[PDB]
Amino acid sequence: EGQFNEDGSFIGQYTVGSLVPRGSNDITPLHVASKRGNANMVKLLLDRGAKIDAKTRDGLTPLHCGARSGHEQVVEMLLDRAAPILSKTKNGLSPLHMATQGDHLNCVQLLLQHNVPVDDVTNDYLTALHVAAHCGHYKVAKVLLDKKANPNAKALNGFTPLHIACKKNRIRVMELLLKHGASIQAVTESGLTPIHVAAFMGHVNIVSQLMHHGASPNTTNVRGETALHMAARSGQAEVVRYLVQD
Repeated sequence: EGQFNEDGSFIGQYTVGSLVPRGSNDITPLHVASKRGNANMVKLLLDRGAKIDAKTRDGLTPLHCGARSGHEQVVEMLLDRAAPILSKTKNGLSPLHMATQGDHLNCVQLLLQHNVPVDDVTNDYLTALHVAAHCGHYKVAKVLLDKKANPNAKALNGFTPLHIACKKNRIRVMELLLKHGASIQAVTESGLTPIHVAAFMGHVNIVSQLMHHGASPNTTNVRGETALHMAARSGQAEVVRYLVQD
């Protein structure tokens, strides 16, 4: 009865890789076609019935791969053939998080136009706006905020996109969030404000900018520390010099 199956040793050997065996054929031809952005290959494979929601070991669907690399035509083609828009990877990343991570304005808009909830969260409770603040993607953050992403949304450890822009020294995103209503006095799980976070990592320009917008330097965390205590505990001499000289 095996005579009525596909046989041979070449099926699946030329999808990815170059003579080095891979443990499982989790990466399908549709994943490869979407990562490359070849809409002709995608239409070919979808017409032959390729599984549109197949997942890799990490849980990436073809829609995740197309959005991660910003291949707008592939993404629309997958969405028009009903690829699940909210499919998540093992750590909770939707295709919108991956489009945001690659600073792909076209694919972020395209997913938002297909009714992806703008504040869909990962397992760390990161929205796409959190990810844009982490990467410093000003353009995409502005798109998410225009579609009403919550600028005070909290991750698991209580960080808002503003806390993250301050931890990662993203001055443009920090300024954009403040213009769009991110609370400068928002507090994390351990009582830290955005100026505590910038002062600890030594981001002097962010500390001064937060000071211009009314950040209180005398606020204290759960452990009783002000921003100057944390700048002194970490040794950021220029943050220390700025706080005392002001």
